[PDB]
Amino acid sequence: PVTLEPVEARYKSFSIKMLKDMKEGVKQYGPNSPYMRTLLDSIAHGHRLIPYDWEILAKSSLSPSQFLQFKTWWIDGVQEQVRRNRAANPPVNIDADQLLGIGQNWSTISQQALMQNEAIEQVRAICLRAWEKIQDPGSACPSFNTVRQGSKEPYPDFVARLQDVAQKSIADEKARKVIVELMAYENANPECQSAIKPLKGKVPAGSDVISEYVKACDGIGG
Amino acid sequence: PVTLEPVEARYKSFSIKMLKDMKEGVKQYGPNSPYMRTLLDSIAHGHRLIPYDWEILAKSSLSPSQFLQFKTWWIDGVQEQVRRNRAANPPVNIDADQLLGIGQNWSTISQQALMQNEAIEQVRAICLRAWEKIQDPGSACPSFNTVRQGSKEPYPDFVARLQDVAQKSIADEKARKVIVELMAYENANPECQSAIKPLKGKVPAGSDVISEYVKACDGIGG
Amino acid sequence: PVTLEPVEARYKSFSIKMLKDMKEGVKQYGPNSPYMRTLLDSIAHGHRLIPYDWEILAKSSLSPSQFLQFKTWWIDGVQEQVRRNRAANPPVNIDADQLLGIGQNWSTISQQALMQNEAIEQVRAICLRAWEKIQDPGSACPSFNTVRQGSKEPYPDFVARLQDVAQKSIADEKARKVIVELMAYENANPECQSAIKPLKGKVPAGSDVISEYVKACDGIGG
Amino acid sequence: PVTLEPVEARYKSFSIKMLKDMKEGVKQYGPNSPYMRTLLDSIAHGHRLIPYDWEILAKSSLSPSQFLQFKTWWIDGVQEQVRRNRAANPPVNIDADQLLGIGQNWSTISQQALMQNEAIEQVRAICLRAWEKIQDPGSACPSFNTVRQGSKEPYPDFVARLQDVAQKSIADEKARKVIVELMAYENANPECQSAIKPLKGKVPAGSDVISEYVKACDGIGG
Repeated sequence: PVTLEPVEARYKSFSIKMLKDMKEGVKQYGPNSPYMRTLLDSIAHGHRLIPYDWEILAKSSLSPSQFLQFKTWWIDGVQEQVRRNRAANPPVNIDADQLLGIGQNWSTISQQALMQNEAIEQVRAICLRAWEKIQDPGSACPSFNTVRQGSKEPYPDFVARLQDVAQKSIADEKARKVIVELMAYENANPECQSAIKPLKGKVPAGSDVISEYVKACDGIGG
Repeated sequence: PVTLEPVEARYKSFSIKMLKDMKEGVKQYGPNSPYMRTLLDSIAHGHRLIPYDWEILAKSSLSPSQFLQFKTWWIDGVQEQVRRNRAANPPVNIDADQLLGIGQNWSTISQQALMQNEAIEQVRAICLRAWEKIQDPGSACPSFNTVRQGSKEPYPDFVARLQDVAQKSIADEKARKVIVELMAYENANPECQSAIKPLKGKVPAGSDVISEYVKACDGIGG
Repeated sequence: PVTLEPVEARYKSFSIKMLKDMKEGVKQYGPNSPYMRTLLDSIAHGHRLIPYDWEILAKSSLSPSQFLQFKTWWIDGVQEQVRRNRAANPPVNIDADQLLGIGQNWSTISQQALMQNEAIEQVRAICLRAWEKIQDPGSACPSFNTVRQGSKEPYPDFVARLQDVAQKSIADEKARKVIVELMAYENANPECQSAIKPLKGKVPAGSDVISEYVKACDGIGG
Repeated sequence: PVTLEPVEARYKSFSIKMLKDMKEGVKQYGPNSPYMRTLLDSIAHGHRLIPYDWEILAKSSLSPSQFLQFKTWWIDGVQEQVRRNRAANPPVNIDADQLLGIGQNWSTISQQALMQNEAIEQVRAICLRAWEKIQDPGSACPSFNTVRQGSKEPYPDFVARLQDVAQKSIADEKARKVIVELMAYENANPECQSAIKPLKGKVPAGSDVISEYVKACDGIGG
């Protein structure tokens, strides 16, 4: 993080304790567990992070295979970023090397420290979305056709895998909501399909569609 | 239809020819063929139709089984109509019997003829949506899980079944668009899945996502 | 929690440490372990919790599947709450959105902070009962017929499963007590049934019925 | 079509009869039957067609799968059109949205009606070539290697499949003529190959190469 004064910026490492908490989490819970999403966001919003710090936090906390993915989507997400910065009126002078932290203009701590708040919030959204696609260690992201509720499997465990696949694959949240409610009924088992059909497209008041489908299958299982 | 003067309204049957054209179509093409959607809309927007006329056109033109479905969803769609008319400020005084054309206030030709333009446009949207769910004669509406591209089957024939299932099942058009683009890739065969993946989430300019996926699989088949 | 002054209310996050203790527990012991019932109650009674805080604590500490259940029974328990608030004389003006924390009147931190103590104690009893029905991760709640003492299984381990099933299923505690004492004798194995029958319906003094049945089978096992 | 006056342009729908004739044809004969090529050309050359009209005619007359192909090659053919308009001296100011009829400059009937004759003839050649690649409903376009004269099959039926495959695949007509005359001899059956060889590369006067090969095999068959 970059600390300030009151005009100068002083750069100080992360703590030995804080780097230890992040390692224990990703290692046990997972990188995209809801405990770590809350913990990561607590650091990103409560500190000023330059592109040099995002490398330090991620190399320590992640696996070697998981740092390859992170650096990939950080790259792939800056490319679609500049496509939107040049297509805007007025053009914004934020180029690829400033985001990624490479070249000679932006490849030191003293150089990156004097970054504007508007670029800081631009890298923060790319790096937080690059973390959302990091996979679990032996896994590969599955397709919607293969996420099917098996026999003798609880229902809320099935509709939580669906929301996982849709968070990596689909970028828009409003489009995410459309896909999950449909595949919840279609991909389910017969015993649940028995129970949902008298409720489809009808939610009484102050509730979601997903809560009403878990309530209906509540005892079915094995 | 209801013809007028210039203040009085005269009601005249459909023609012998026009009732013959509608019968030939539904019988050969289908009720929801794009030829009949255009032909039906040509009558509904170019004439004034009371609830008594929608019965005459549908009983003649459809099968006995298809008129049971039509009258069902016409009923089911008026119920969610009044739920929205009473929940509005100011309340609208359009009740169930005026839409369906029953009771004693609204069960004759002289009674229904003096309807306001605002109720006419309200029944038109319900009856045109009730026609959209009429099935093909030996068929039942399938689920999204079962619409899968078989081997030796062309690709645009597969993504046209998808848009059929999504027109009956899903009421919102913006939500329809989200479901089809996803299931197009997932439910496809391997040979197409080979071809689409280098194009997913990237469309160059002035095109749809669906046109770019049919172009890619263009020669695959059997 | 909502802290006060002496008339204003200041809202401050949970601690990084406290959110870590709750995660370790649910993850290892379980959400309804007696260690966590004591720990949760220590926070609920020793702080002021708005509906916004109950979301923060539960999303972090629970699984994605377990947060679907929690939000379901929180909804299902507010509906039977208003049924009792309107049926009372005088009517109480506590409606559904104030409990759940939705709408525009009650969907911010500054709005919810000015809640009365009587609504605070009403949401506390619903959210603490919604936590009591959260299942273990691969499990589904069983029926009383299936909770049967197997061969080579200790006796107090069997009558602890009974009290688990009766805590989720049955809402009244006085009715819970009637069901467990009966099914303890009926659902048991023969070797225990041998030992309990000379003691049924007779407890000497200052003891429970359950302690006298575990004492009797004390060495039986395998 | 766009009708005129003598400076203003009035836009009027197609007739109910004319839209009926096009539907009967494509449905029975096929979209690329020689009856429909003559009928379509009769409308395109004898009327003024804007991009809005080409959508109306094609959506009604074609299948849902066949309208996906049409819109694809209309798109793919405008892209190679602008590549030739910018590479020319002087550059022609005809851009992609004017041809396709999208954006806000060219997305209404009043906007498109004031188009110049030179753009009208440019869209006409792209849409007429997009219709030439529409496939038959269960079919996929085959490769030249697979078009082989079977046993017990007439000869002019075989060399008519060849001219079909070469019309979709190959864009240039002078190159089309070279491929068919060669593959006619090579891909044929032995009994015909017996008969053609004393005539190859020799045509007497005022005839084609193809007429002289059908004459030679005239009775062979089964």
